[PDB]
Amino acid sequence: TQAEKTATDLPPGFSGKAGSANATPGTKGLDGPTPLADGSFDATIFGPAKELKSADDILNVHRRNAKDPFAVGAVDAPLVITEFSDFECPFCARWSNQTEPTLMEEYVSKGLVRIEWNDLPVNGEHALAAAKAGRAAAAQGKFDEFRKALFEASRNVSGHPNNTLKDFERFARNAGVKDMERFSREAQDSTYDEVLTKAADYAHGLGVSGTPAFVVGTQYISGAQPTEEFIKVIESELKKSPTFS
Ligand SMILES: [Cl-]
Repeated sequence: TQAEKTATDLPPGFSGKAGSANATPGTKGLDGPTPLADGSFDATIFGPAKELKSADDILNVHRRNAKDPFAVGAVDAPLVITEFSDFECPFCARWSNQTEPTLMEEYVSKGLVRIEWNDLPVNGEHALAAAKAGRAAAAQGKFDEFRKALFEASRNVSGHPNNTLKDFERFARNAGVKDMERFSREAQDSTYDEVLTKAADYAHGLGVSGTPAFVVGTQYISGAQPTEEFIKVIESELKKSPTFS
C-alpha cells in the first residue's frame, strides 16, 4: 500500500490524449511546401494520391505530396485530415476560425497531423472566384495566410460574404503575397479554370456534396462539428494507425 503503480488504462472517454501519446510524429516537410525550380509553387495540385475504387481505398484521398501548397504539417505525419471547403461557406469559415487553430496547436505543430485543403465550390460565382484567388496565393506560397485572412474577415458573417476581386487583393496583401501583379492576373484569368473544374468533379465522384467535409484518417465527417468531435476522431484514428511508414 506504500507504493505507486502506473496509471490504469481507462475507457477512451476518460483517456485524454492516449492516441497522441503513443503515435510516432512525422519529421519531414514541417517547413512548408517544396517549391518549383523558380521558387514558386504548384498551385495546380488537387485530387487524391491514387484513384479510389471502393471504401477500401479511403486513405488514397490523402496526397502526402511535399510540393502541395494547400497542405500544412509533416508529409510523413501519422494522420492526414483531407478537407473539402468553400471560401463563401460560413461553416467552412467557422471551422477555419474556431477548430483549425486548436488542431494546429495540439497536432500539426507536433508532427502528428497534416491538413490538406481541397476546393469544393458550392456557393456559385463568388466561391469559384475565391478558389481562383486561393490558388493564385498558393502559387506564391501564401495559401494558408490567404485562407486565414479571408475567413477571419468572415468571422461575424452568418451567410456568404460575396467577396470580389478587391477583397481577395486585400487578403493577398494581408497574407504577404509578394507579386501582386501575378496574383491579380491569376485571380481573374483562365490559369486555374481547368483545375477548379477537375477538383469539383473529383469531389462529386466521391459523392461529397456539402462543405466543409473531411476525411480524418479513415473517418468521414460532414460539416463543422464541434472541435471536441474532431479531437476524439483524431485520437481514435491515431490509436488505429500510430505510425506512417
Ligand atoms: Cl478517385
